[PDB]
Amino acid sequence: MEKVFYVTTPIYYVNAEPHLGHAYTTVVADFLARWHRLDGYRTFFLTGTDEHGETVYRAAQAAGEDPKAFVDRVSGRFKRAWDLLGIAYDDFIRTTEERHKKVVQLVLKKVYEAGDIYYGEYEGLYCVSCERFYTEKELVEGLCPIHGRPVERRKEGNYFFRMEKYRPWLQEYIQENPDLIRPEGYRNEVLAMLAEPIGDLSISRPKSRVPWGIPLPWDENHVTAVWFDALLNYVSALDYPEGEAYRTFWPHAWHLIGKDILKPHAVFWPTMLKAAGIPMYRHLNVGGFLLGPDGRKMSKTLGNVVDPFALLEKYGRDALRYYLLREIPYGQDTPVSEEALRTRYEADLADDLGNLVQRTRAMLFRFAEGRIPEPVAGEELAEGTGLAGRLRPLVRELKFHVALEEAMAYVKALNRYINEKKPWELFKKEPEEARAVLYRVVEGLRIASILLTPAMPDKMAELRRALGLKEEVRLEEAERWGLAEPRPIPEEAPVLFPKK
Ligand SMILES: [Zn+2]
Repeated sequence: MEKVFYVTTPIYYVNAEPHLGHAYTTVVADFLARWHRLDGYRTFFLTGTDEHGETVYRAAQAAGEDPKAFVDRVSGRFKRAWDLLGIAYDDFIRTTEERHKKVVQLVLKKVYEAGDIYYGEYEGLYCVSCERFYTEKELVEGLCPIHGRPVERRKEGNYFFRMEKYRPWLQEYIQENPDLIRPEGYRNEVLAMLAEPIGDLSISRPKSRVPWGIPLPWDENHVTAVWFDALLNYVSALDYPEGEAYRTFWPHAWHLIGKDILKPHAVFWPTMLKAAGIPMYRHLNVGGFLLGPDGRKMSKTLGNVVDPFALLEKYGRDALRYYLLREIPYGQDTPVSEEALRTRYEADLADDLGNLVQRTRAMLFRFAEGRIPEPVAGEELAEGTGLAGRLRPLVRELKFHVALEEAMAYVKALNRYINEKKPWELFKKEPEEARAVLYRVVEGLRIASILLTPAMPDKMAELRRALGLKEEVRLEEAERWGLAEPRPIPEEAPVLFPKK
């Protein structure tokens, strides 16, 4: 009724091996979802896999497996990847699901009955071996990018969608809705796209050519083009028509994507929505490329590919998540490297945060009978309660890196305070004063740990446990001072961020 958050990631080609790009987009969507859940929002986080098309079908036959059984198996790679990365999604939609088929056909019908679909002839360069058309731009030296052999000009009957009909509306909508396309730079890129005619697009191909997919409701002899099929996942996962999920979350839809698929989301998708009579989404948030160490786009031929699972294996889920969120301004092409993750890990996590927790524990045993002291005013550290309010807008404006920098700045402030006040000296002439300074550091760690939870869920809970603090938290708790209770801390606690 009041606070609702809906975020989606693109559904990935089911047969593609999970890589850094997939990992990044999903981790960002997870941070957003986790953050809004923490801030009291009714949240829905969607992700999934695109499993239709002749390419996957071919792959299945190649492997000598039934197509459905094939996608059931390979989709597991993404599910395992998300499990490994600690992604807490609410739903994992697969385009083979029955509910997806029903929504796609129901939407196709509306658009059909609305007069935006006609039968025409598709002509162009064709590779009979790939059984698909190719634009000169797709050919590699005028040859099939797959078979590396010449292509021929063929014709094929296809049903088409009158997308151009909606260009005028779309151009005006984007012009009137300045914040629709998030990172500013991409809005201009899309406005440039909408400048020229966008024409009509093929929305189907004969089942004889593409046998894997959703049939058109008015012609079971044709299969819905994968582009159209995949995009509707955003509403089919909400059971669009009658689903209460659709009524609840669609009005707050936030789509996260890599710039690679900007056109389909900023141009195709909006016209489909308008044609079907579905409200526009609230925001399209465009991410940039994660470049290799050398600053160039990642590619095997360049040998600058960075494996996210190798990094996760070596440094751990939390270290990787924190690094991707802190080091990369969302939307800005940025180089990534193990060395950068390592430095970030050792500096920010092992030193700044981890060691502070460890020496706080030590000092609590030395000057506080191994427990949290009685609460006292925060004084110079009370400002920590203002961080949540400062970070909210940052997070919502996709400035995750700035949000994390400010949270860590407070952590550095806590370190600075101890070395400044020196409770080990105050204890000499006045222990009570030493216990007051200690309480302030513990309460500060509590607040900071809350703000960082969406980035490092497991490790922040472990930090909380290490200080005997309430483990499950709410962002609102980070806005009040004196909540840490004077209870005993665990006799022993493992090193929060161990050396790697
Ligand atoms: Zn080919």
